[PDB]
Amino acid sequence: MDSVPGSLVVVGGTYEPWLPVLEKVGWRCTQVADLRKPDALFVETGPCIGIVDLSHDEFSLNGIANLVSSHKQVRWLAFIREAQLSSDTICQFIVNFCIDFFTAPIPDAQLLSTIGHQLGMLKLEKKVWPHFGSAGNMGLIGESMPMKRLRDQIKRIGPTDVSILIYGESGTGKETVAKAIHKTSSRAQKPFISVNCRAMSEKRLESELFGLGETEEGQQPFLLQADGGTLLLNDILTLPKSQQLNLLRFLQEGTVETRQGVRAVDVRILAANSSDIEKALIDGDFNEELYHYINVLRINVPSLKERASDIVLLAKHFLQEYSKEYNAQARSFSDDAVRGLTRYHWPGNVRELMNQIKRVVLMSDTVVLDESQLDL
Amino acid sequence: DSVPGSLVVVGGTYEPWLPVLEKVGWRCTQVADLRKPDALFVETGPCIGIVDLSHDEFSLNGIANLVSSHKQVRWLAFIREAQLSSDTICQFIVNFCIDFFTAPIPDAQLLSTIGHQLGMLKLEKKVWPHFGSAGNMGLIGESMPMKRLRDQIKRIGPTDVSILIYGESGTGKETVAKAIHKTSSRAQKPFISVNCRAMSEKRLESELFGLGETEEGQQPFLLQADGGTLLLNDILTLPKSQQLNLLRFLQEGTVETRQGVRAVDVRILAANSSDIEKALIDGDFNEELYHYINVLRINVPSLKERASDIVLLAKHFLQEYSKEYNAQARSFSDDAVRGLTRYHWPGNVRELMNQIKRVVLMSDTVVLDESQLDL
Ligand SMILES: Nc1nc2c(ncn2[C@@H]2O[C@H](COP(=O)(O)OP(=O)(O)OP(=O)(O)O)[C@@H](O)[C@H]2O)c(=O)[nH]1
Ligand SMILES: Nc1nc2c(ncn2[C@@H]2O[C@H](COP(=O)(O)OP(=O)(O)OP(=O)(O)O)[C@@H](O)[C@H]2O)c(=O)[nH]1
Repeated sequence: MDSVPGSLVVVGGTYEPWLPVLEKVGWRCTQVADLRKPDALFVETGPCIGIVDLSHDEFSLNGIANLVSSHKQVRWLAFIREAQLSSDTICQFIVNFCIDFFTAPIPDAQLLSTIGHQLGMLKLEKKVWPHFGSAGNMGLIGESMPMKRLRDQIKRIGPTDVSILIYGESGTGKETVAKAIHKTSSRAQKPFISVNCRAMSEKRLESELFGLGETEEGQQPFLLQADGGTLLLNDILTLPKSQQLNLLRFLQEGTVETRQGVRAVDVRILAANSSDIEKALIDGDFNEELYHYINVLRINVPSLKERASDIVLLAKHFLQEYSKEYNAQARSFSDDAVRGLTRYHWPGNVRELMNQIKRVVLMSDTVVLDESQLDL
Repeated sequence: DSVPGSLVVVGGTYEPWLPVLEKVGWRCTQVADLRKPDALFVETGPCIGIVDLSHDEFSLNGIANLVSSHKQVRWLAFIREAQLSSDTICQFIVNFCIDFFTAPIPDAQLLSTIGHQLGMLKLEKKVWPHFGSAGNMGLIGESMPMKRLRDQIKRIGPTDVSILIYGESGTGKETVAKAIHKTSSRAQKPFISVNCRAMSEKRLESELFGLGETEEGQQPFLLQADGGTLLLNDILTLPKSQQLNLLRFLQEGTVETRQGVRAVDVRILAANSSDIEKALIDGDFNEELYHYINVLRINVPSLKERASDIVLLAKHFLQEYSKEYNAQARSFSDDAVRGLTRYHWPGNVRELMNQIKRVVLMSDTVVLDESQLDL
């Protein structure tokens, strides 16, 4: 009265031999013949077992590899059937995490042994899947097309727990993106701690990996508080060599120093950056070993220049937000302002946008804001 | 013949299942740090790896990183934990992890899961018993990041699937393309590099097969690469329309010929040097297309990283170029070597040949000094 689905892709539907030994033991085994079809089929079945009939048969090895990872990266669990082809390329093709294979004969009792191992995996996949989506909560800034690509990504790079380098132009949303992945992560209910490295002397930074005072003092390093959760370093290259070390050191031992004794913690480390990373690297101004520990995954937060259509939704949102907050009169932009609001280049991007609107709202006395009330 | 399978834990007291692997004759090696196994895993290449999380002593950031820190295919992942773990970070088995160890000791099932995976490690081990052995000249140089490159190339080469070749400018992407094509079962078959940067979209049109004012007798690169392997360097340079046709071909497996459309069989490699992520978000490169070629990736390290290769590379290029241009030069002074490595080398290995080519064509000595180089 309890089981899980496991489908297979093959031309010859006469390739029964392994279907009934799964059917009569209770499997929801589905079968696809095309290469177009099983792509559609898998996006819908979610977590399942997927057998690929290489055999002596068909399908482009590229197309299969594509399919295997397309977006079916784990809710797929790879399995492959073949006509005893232990020789050429085909064997190397099981680098594509195809965990196991089917010999030509039909080992009825032995078959379930290999396939069964994955059941615990498919069951916990169905268990960790209800994270799903949630409209990304308005996408925390705006939502168009580079933003949709961003939104989609944040969802898929969130859960991993690996370090991510969040880079983009200055004042784009990098920190808000950090929070966005921290709440998508499996450590969302746990603390989040942004840190502005730029505005800290090398001695101030010291007070972050061991703290300061000779006594408890109520100090406690930033790493101690971020336990379980996620710490963020904005402008990460700004760090002094002495501190980059400690960052790396911590990234290996998973330990901080406290006045109440050295204690180990567990903090997912994210880094923000806006300056030329390569130039700092090649010159030897930023530890490369540190860079690699942090560049495990990358996310690019697009400048407003890229999401031009987003400005108007952003401006309107900021107006509605600031006006209703400051008792202000303004309720909308004149068509003049809008058609002018996109023409602006916006160096500081979303930051420069909110700040300038904050100024305009706090000053402008009309209900409709015109282009002349804006930039000047 | 071998059986490499390592596991990382401080507390070696998680024996219970170790002798059941040890006494049947398996090479179980064990690391305590998280720093040590990073070094250990980047060099050991393909193996089986058990991670003893338990309730014990590793940062989930540190572990997830390690599990993903470029050990992406070279390492078939495994994890051990106490009966009552779960709930919180089951997500760590998004990193495939193949399977995991319950607290009890299923003696026969233990070997069942591991042995089946050992057999999988055994199939790499089938074309593997060369074991390191430096490599087939490495078609440019030889240090240790390079050995790792060969290690990859060796194991991802034969797989007839597409590879995305990324590295800095002038690193070896094309020479690597050729190198993986020479590992492929289509090595004796054509190889076709394509400089996409220096081709307008209309020249690109006449290749898939496109149009052009024809009236023609042309055979597209895909038509010529039939059976063999086609390479596109600087793939990001492609206009969407071409990205489409590339994608289109990557789905249909067909080209157009002047005498009517015929289908071919071409392994597609792509080289890249620009920030691929930024290009993706902005919408400058078709994402479904990206997935067809980013099925596997290979990273060619800049000279900056492999400094010890500079001296070995420089010597080879002097050696070849001098013998070609009747030149006098035979070696570099110690002055030159310790100065030749100090350079940052943006253009890397190509920039290395060119500057040396320049010096040879100029210098009249047999020994080149540091003052004869950069100047
Ligand atoms: N909830 C929370 N907000 C913070 C924290 N630290 C800074 N902030 C706020 O985060 C805001 C930044 O949001 P934005 O106005 O969108 O600027 P931004 O584009 O995200 O800035 P960048 O990430 O550098 O590109 C600032 O007003 C900060 O005051 C923090 O620790 N917790
Ligand atoms: N030794 C050798 N070199 C070749 C051959 N065919 C082409 N080459 C050159 O060797 C170069 C490849 O090595 P590199 O000098 O590192 O150039 P590259 O790194 O591939 O250039 P990028 O891909 O843009 O980074 C090509 O640019 C070719 O100009 C060959 O048959 N033998």
